[PDB]
Amino acid sequence: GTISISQLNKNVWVHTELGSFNGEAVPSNGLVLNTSKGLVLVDSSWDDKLTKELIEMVEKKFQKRVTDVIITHAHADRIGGIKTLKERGIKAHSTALTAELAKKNGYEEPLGDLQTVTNLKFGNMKVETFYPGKGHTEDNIVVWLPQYNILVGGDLVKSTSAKDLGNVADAYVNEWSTSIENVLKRYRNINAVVPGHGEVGDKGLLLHTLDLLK
Ligand SMILES: [Zn+2]
Ligand SMILES: [Zn+2]
Repeated sequence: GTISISQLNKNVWVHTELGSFNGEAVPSNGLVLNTSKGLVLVDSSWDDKLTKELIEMVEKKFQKRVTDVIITHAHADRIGGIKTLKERGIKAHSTALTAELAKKNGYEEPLGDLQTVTNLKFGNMKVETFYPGKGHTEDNIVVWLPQYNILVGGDLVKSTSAKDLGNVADAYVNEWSTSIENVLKRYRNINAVVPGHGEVGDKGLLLHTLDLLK
């Protein structure tokens, strides 16, 4: 199952793609929001091929168009499919910083429309985007669904099983703890936390990430 979707509730699913790296499958997660006005994804996938497959899958499943994607940072698991999005008229939301870094990391440019705290609404689906500070990357954001207390952590947030922070060349490891604390402060009662990779959990993922960073 290279692309899978898993349900959190009626209109919120996790999408998960196995990228192929050195003969290893590597999952990446994002979210699929089924809204009265189309499907909204949080994050694309590793590359255009997978992004196209993801879009195909979700569109067929829900019989709805993907209209918007929120890009959580300017790396491949997240923004790999930006060309696919642009060539489909799928709006690719991001902070200005993510757009700037995208333009630098060799990618087409997302919208740069998100601020530190931004509210979006897609049909009846409310979405908050939050830049908690630097961590995994300078630009990493998280996404929250206030109606459902579901948090999409991206690569800022590690799964329970993770013992390793990943590539930290471009990480702000010291600042990452504070950014996670900012997320823990902001989001008090959380029903689900989606890590960038790995199993969905709850607030314990945030605490576990903090623990890794200690
Ligand atoms: Zn990354
Ligand atoms: Zn990642």
